[PDB]
Amino acid sequence: ITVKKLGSRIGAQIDGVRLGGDLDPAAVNEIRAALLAHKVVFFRGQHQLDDAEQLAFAGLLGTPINRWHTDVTFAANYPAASVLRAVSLPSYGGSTLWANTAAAYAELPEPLKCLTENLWALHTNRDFRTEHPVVRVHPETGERTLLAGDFVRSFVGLDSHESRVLFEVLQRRITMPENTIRWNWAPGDVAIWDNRATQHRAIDDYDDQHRLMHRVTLMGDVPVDVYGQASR
Amino acid sequence: ITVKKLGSRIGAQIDGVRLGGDLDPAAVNEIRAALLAHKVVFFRGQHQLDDAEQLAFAGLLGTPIKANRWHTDVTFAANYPAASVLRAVSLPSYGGSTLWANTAAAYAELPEPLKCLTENLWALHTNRTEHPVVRVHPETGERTLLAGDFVRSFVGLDSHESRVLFEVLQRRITMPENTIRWNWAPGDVAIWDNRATQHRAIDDYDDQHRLMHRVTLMGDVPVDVYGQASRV
Amino acid sequence: ITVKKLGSRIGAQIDGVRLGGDLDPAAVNEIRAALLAHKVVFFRGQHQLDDAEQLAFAGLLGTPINRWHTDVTFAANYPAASVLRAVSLPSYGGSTLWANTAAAYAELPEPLKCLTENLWALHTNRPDFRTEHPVVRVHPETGERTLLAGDFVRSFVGLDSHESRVLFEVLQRRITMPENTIRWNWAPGDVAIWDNRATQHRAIDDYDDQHRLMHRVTLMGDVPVDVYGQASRVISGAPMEI
Amino acid sequence: ITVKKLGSRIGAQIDGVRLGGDLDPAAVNEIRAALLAHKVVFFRGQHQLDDAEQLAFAGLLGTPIANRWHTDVTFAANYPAASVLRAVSLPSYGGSTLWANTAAAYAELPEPLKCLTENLWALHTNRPDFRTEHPVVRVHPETGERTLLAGDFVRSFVGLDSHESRVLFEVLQRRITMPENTIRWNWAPGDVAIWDNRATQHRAIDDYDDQHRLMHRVTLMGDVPVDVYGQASRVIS
Ligand SMILES: O=C(O)CNC(=O)C(=O)O
Ligand SMILES: O=C(O)CNC(=O)C(=O)O
Ligand SMILES: O=C(O)CNC(=O)C(=O)O
Ligand SMILES: O=C(O)CNC(=O)C(=O)O
Ligand code: NI
Ligand code: NI
Ligand code: NI
Ligand code: NI
Repeated sequence: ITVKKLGSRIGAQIDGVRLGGDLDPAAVNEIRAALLAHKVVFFRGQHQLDDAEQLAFAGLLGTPINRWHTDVTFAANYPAASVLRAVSLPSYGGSTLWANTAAAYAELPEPLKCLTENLWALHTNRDFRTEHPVVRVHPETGERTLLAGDFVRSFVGLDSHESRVLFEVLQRRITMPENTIRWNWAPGDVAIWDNRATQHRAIDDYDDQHRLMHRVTLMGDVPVDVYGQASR
Repeated sequence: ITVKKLGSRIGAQIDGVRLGGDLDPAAVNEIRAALLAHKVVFFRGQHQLDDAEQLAFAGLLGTPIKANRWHTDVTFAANYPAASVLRAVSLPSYGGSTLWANTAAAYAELPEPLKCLTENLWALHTNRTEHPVVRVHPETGERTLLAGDFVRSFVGLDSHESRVLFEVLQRRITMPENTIRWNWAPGDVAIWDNRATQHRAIDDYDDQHRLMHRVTLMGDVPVDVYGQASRV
Repeated sequence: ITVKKLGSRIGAQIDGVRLGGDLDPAAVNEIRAALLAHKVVFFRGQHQLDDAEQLAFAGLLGTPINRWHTDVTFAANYPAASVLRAVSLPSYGGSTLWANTAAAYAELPEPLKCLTENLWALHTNRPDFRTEHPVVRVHPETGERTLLAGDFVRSFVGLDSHESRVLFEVLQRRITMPENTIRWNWAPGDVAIWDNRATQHRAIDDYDDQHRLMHRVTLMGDVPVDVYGQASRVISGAPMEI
Repeated sequence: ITVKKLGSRIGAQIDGVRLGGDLDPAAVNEIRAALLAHKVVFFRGQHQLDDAEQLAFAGLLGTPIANRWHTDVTFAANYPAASVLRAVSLPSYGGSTLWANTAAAYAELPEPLKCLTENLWALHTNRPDFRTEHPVVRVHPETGERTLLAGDFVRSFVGLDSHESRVLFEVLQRRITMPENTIRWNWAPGDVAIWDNRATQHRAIDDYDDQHRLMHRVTLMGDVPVDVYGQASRVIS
């Protein structure tokens, strides 16, 4: 099971793997290890995956159930990761972006660290309304990762202007091209992204063409800040 | 001799042509027509090209005259170049992709208030030349935005206003739906209409050396909607 | 009769005028003249002026009905002017700010004029008033073009949240710039009258939790029109009456 | 000596004292106690002040050495502590001056913004090429209060890029210069303002057209700022 690097801070393709229920435990752990490090991983030539087969593979990794976002952060226990498969693609366009929120935190100056560490945001669908920290400690890897995205409505104890301004400041660093991967989809492609340490965005640049994408989301946990305080 | 669409607002790939001086006038008309329409065009497997053959080809288009920040080339100069012919000589093992943006579509998709603004707005480009923010393209006749990283300020506006407005325009230009991100492979050639485009390198390949052979053409002096030339 | 200027772009004090309901017609014109030119005018030592007398005086100018704002712009026919009298003031602080929106427009770069002339804003209270106003309205009397924004603004039509707030703050910065504002320190028995169709105003909460009371009388206004001559659109709620 | 308050966060007027070099220690201690507390203090009815008499009174406070919000000469490391400004020739109208309380500004920062500012450093320049790196928060030598340090001289913040510098700068300046945290003095003849430059910003207002305006100032010697952790400012040039 080889793992080719795609970008400096994010992205890695994986070859010599046939996804499915019949997978070797050691093979699954290497995928899990590659996922945590590279934040998003890709598998090409997976034309054997139907809905039932993709569900089986997701069962090994975890537990099954446009604008820059982390999936369903308005919820308290937002999902850990997702497995997305291309089934029907447009003849042009329809790529997807991913950002590394772990490297986003790491490359902050110390003042912006002090800021984000003690800053809390209100995530909502704009009626679920969760209060998340802007920096969560990743339970598995132990990395500190920024938590924001389009669901963010405001920051706690902070006015509209300051919330809006700081939000875009943080988003500017997260989405900065050097910290992102843009995947050109093809038939039989499968993406897996760690939702605890990523942000993603669909690109609506295929006009009025159809584009079906069968996703399988895994079960998530409640974030905690550097001090160890849960969301509310 | 076909040309296929890559994105809704930008990007095309021209397959079925060997780039060189031998190409007939009809072939150049296909390339030019695609280039003006699609703003950036790409060729695949141009292994025959070197420096001499590429320079000979570039001469058919016009007269041959870090970059990790959204820019139009040499806009600090008055008669900045029309288009460029960039070729992959040697690439990194991973990353080293390039972004493109359609500044013609950007203008066309402006609300009328912002059209009012940009048509009448002027920017100071430097590393000192006053360009208009909207210029009329001398072939297609399309109004296209002219900004980028070389802009220090806007004429009539102060530091705050200049920046705040500058961000607003660049947010629309560099919007992902208005961009193509090329993954360079050996023997790839990209040609972009520097008049009607904006581009950006991505330093997502650590300390790996990336050599790119560019041939930039002769360009004309901008004029705004009123036909006013760029002062110096 | 005397009209002392306070600032370059806004503000004027008017002495030798006892405000009342039996004021001379020519004296009302002198006041109205200054109010149009100086946008806000001030009167001192008006101890006799009670509530009953204030309403009578207000009836001469027109028809009787904290963050930078123009009063009740969530409504379509928002007031033309107001008459604020000081009845109870704190021991310190509690001043009020005014901004000249006619001069604000006048001193826009041509690009920002181009923008604002064609720009429209949604004003709302959150009762459920929602009104689309032109950002630049033509003043009926003076014929001057004046910026119409303020706290009641919610979004600009056609633009997204980021652009709206960005451009909103750019305009508000020019409107509320110190060189374009007056700051009145209230003394007992003072009166302020402002042209609401060519001003924004702001209370300053810099007197802690203290008592501050001032009775107001608001004059009925008209529905704004842009430079093209297009009336403001009403989404929800009715116009103001009486 | 009576000392009336002007605003809740800033400003105070002091009556019952004629400014001069022959003031009793007790009197000057009250004037300073007022200055420290209220940031800026005003002395009306001082039509008798000569330049020499102004310099005399200034010598009791310390050692004798523009239409944008600034702290005087923050491009220098040991920038002035306070100044005593006097009106000599005023316009027919306008010409007021603004003052902000940068001590109260810091205090009212949410916990996140304290984190930011406490660890943030700025480059102050004169655009002579005095270039200094100050902390965005300094501990005041006398009061012990933490005050925001910025103004027009700030070229950028250390660690942050151009966009982030400007954005965050403007966020701070908005909080500092918020009307609730400001005092706007209407200059009358024979008025004297005294502001604590270590705990304030100020701004001239060009709202007197092109009229003649003359102001005579006596600035006092100040110390080098030190952040919460206790690190002095660095002279780059
Ligand atoms: O790739 C895409 O189209 C984006 N997918 C998602 O946002 C998602 O699965 O939540
Ligand atoms: O392709 C790249 O890396 C960017 N090229 C340029 O900015 C250029 O040729 O001017
Ligand atoms: O003067 C003040 O304190 C503010 N008054 C108003 O906003 C008003 O009357 O609408
Ligand atoms: O009083 C003014 O207009 C401004 N004064 C100063 O900026 C100063 O004394 O440093
Ligand atoms: Ni998603
Ligand atoms: Ni370039
Ligand atoms: Ni009001
Ligand atoms: Ni000064």
